[PDB]
Amino acid sequence: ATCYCRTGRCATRESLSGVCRISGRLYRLCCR
Repeated sequence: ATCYCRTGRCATRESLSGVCRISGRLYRLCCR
């Protein structure tokens, strides 16, 4: 799977797969 740590929501073709953590804040991990 190929993934992005996103600032907003996942793209429609991506699925939320986890969270990314940056400086103690959570972001969506979105994968395809």
